Amino acid sequence: LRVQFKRMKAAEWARSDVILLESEIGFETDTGFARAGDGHNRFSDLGYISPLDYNLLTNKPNIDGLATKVETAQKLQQKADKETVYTKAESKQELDKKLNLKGGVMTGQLKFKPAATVAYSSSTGGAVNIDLSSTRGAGVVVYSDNDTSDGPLMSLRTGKETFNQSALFVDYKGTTNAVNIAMRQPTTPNFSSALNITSGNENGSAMQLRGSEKALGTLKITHENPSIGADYDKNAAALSIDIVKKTNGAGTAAQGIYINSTSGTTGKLLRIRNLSDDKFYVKSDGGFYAKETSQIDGNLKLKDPTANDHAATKAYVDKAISELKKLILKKH
Amino acid sequence: LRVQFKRMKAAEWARSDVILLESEIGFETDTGFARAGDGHNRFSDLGYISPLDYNLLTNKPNIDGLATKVETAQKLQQKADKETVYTKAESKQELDKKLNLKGGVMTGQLKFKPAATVAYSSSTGGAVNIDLSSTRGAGVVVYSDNDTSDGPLMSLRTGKETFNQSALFVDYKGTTNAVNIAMRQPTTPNFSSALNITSGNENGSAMQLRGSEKALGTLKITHENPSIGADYDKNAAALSIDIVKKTNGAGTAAQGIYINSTSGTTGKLLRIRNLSDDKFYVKSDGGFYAKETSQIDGNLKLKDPTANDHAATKAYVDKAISELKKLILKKH
Amino acid sequence: LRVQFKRMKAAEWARSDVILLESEIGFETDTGFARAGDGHNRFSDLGYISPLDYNLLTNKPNIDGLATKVETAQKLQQKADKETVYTKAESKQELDKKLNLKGGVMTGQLKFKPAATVAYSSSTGGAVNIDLSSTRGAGVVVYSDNDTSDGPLMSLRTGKETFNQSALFVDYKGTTNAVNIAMRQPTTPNFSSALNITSGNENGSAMQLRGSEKALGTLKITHENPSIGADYDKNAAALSIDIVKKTNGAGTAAQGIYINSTSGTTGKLLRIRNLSDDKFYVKSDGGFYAKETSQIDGNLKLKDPTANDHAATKAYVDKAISELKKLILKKH
Ligand SMILES: O=C1O[C@H]([C@@H](O)CO)C(O)=C1O
Ligand SMILES: O=C1O[C@H]([C@@H](O)CO)C(O)=C1O
Ligand SMILES: O=C1O[C@H]([C@@H](O)CO)C(O)=C1O
Ligand SMILES: O=C1O[C@H]([C@@H](O)CO)C(O)=C1O
Ligand SMILES: O=C1O[C@H]([C@@H](O)CO)C(O)=C1O
Ligand SMILES: O=C1O[C@H]([C@@H](O)CO)C(O)=C1O
Ligand SMILES: O=C1O[C@H]([C@@H](O)CO)C(O)=C1O
Ligand SMILES: O=C1O[C@H]([C@@H](O)CO)C(O)=C1O
Ligand SMILES: O=C1O[C@H]([C@@H](O)CO)C(O)=C1O
Repeated sequence: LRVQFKRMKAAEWARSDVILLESEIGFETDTGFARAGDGHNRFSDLGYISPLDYNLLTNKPNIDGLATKVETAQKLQQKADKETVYTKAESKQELDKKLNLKGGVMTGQLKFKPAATVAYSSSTGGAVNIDLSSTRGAGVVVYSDNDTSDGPLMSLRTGKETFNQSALFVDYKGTTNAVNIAMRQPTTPNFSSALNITSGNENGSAMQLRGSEKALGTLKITHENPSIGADYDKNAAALSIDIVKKTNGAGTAAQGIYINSTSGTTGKLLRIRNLSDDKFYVKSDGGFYAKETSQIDGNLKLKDPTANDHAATKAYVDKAISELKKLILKKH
Repeated sequence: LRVQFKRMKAAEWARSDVILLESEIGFETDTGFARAGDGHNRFSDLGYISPLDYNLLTNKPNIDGLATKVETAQKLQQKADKETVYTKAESKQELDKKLNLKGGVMTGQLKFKPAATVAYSSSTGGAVNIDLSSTRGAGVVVYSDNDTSDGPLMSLRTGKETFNQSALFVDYKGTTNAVNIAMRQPTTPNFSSALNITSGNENGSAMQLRGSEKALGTLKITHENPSIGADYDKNAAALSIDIVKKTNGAGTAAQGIYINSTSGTTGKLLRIRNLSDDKFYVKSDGGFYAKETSQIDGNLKLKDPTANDHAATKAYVDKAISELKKLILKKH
Repeated sequence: LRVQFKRMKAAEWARSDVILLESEIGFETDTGFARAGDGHNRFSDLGYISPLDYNLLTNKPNIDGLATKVETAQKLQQKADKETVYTKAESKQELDKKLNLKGGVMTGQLKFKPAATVAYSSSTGGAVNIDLSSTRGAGVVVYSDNDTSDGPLMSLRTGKETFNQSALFVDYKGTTNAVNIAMRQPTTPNFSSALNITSGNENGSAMQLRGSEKALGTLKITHENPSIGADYDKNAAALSIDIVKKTNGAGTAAQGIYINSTSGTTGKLLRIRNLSDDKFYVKSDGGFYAKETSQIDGNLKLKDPTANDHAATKAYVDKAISELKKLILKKH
């Protein structure tokens, strides 16, 4: 028996008063689908003759192992965005412009403008502190081999007249010179000095100098003749003094050299030697001595003779004479 | 023919001894599903009258293009986590606190504590090396316009008596002064000096000074009168010396000024002029000269006369007399 | 009626000339599937007796909420890769090696090699600028408590003879000494000085010094005896001069001390005192005075007497005599 089932197009079914008997098959001609009547329900309400429940499907895809927008969105949210952040490269890029503690080269300038915790007294302060007590090198090497410059190598300046610290303080202990300035015979000489001092302060010596030499001078000066011409330097001196007036001045009465022992001293106050042998000096009591014949354009006020090698005085002479003339005058 | 098929609830089927003939339809009344008998298999083992194989489904979703947890987990694992890493901002945030080689402003302090490779002799060492041979600016500018300070602008100090380098070494070549200290007439003057030196070392001159001037003094001093009062500075001197004792001392015998030519010299050893004209001097042989009448509170030991303008000596006089008295005595 | 349907294996169906009548069921015996004839289409072209359209499935999975490779790939592309970027740690790791503006410790060296915008005149230049006008601390503290060192604490050097700036310039205003060097009595003394100057320049005083003291010397020297032995320092001097020759020299003619008032001065040019009381001096007109008896190994050229306390001259004496002898000669 070739059995054929009630049938019409889906849309036609979709509007049939036709109640399929229970378990009677009806057929959707334009789709080929079928449905079994429940004895009591319009065709468009019967379900299919076979399941359509995803659960019952063979060859299910693993949907479970697939990532979900949300899951993937949170997992992304923990991770940093390309620009919010610097490539290892831009990091170096910037880093290499910064000086390191271990050392570097400043092509630019290093201004310092200190806040001053305590300003740290005595050698654990100063904007630059340099402790070399465990190192064999220099503290601050500053040099130039330029031909001309517009400024000096180191300059110190204080602008307020109340300022009360030194510009340079040198507290030195060691076996060589505390401070050494050496100028080298130029090919080109100059008219300036190695150390030049200028003080406007009428209330304080431009340079003050104290020492406690056993066998040496507090200030020692040596003039080397710059040439081999013994007669070359006829005009150099070991020490030159000029007492002078204020530009636009009446004059000056300031003294030349002024020596003194406030404390008192047995030494020669002025001792002058040549070829390491005394030639003139002033004894501490103010007597003077000279190896060689002298001259006074002028007169010598002095005490009458007593010794034979004492100079005569008009008085002594006259009196010697006055005596002879008179004593002679057995011519009574 | 309205055909209806064997039928009972699924659960009822699920336990029927009823073997459906091959290709005979049976019907699950509570689900509407059907199944075809294979002539030999309990109903609950027949499959459906139509496929449920995901593969055969129309409107398949692209499951293939969906990301998978694993895939998405590895791809995430290559990407960096928000905090493990610094925002471009925190990067600057930190970076801007670091001094750069091109220059910056140190609001804080810069201690140096050197390790010392070699400690680098002669001008490619020192913790601070400053080469300005190609620049027209200063080396180290240090100034203050504060009114008071607790420390100096630069200080150098060495604490060990064996220390064997200078505190400041100045090797200078150029056309101006190697070192220049200038003090400016204060509104407020002080009692200190421009350059003050103090040495405790009894074995070395506090300041030693050598030069080879052709036509100039090794040490040159000029005293300017600070006022226009010619009689103002009655008490200044070009150079003042005080020879003095140790606080708590017997005395001192240390000399005042001590001059010498160890090598020997034809020059005036002491030459004193006024208005650029000789007034007193000591000849290199130790003869002295004076333009103006002099005085000795005291006596003058000297050699008998020879010239007419030589001073007389008690002896010479007496003998001249002794002669006349005697020669007169044609009074036989 | 047990109805059974046309049937053969799928593969057998798959090649049947058998046209199923419309809505007549045929059965795939090896699969259990069925199909309804459309009256006109070979069996292998009929579809199933029930849908296989993913859309119509109950228990649909949310495919919509699943992430897609592309979506997930772009969202990943915005996020940075682990190594392209530095962990907050490596960031510090590097950062901590860089000196900060607020302060740090340079274990290494800081060379400076300046480019020079303008080289900045007068106190807003120098590779190191240090302004302490608002701080109470030091400018540049450099010290060492090492025993020996190979270099100094600060050194300045200029290599070109045309160089035209100072090495150290000190423009000072304040109430204490501009520059202070102090050496402390060593346990170990040395033979060097506190300040040593050496100039090769025959065209410029090694040290030049100017000041305008009202009541003080431009250069003040004090020699303290280092011991309490009054007779200890028999050989120290306040100032020692040596005029000397060029190593390999004929001699020198350079003078010892050279004093002058170019401007002219009423002061004593040379005044020597002991226990703060004049003992010898040279009057500005070049007359000299001495408190104590003197001596000249030699002769004294001088002007005839006028006063009684003037020294006699051979001439004066002789003439006094020549007169008496002659005047006596009432012996006619
Ligand atoms: O007497 C001198 O002292 C210095 C130097 O030797 C001292 O460290 C020098 O060059 C002289 O001629
Ligand atoms: O005076 C100079 O210094 C160097 C060299 O002589 C250093 O001793 C040089 O070339 C000069 O002209
Ligand atoms: O002998 C010298 O003459 C000049 C100067 O005194 C001219 O007044 C000078 O510097 C000398 O050493
Ligand atoms: O003679 C002097 O030398 C200095 C300065 O001119 C030198 O560079 C100065 O101020 C003087 O009065
Ligand atoms: O002595 C001073 O320095 C400046 C100015 O005079 C600089 O020449 C100033 O105001 C002072 O009181
Ligand atoms: O003429 C002076 O008197 C004092 C001092 O010598 C007092 O002993 C001094 O410094 C002068 O220059
Ligand atoms: O007269 C002196 O000057 C210095 C110091 O007191 C000046 O700031 C010092 O130590 C002396 O003995
Ligand atoms: O000369 C020295 O300096 C210190 C201490 O005396 C400082 O006043 C020390 O231990 C020395 O040997
Ligand atoms: O009295 C002294 O003798 C030596 C020296 O003049 C030897 O020529 C010296 O330095 C002194 O102060």
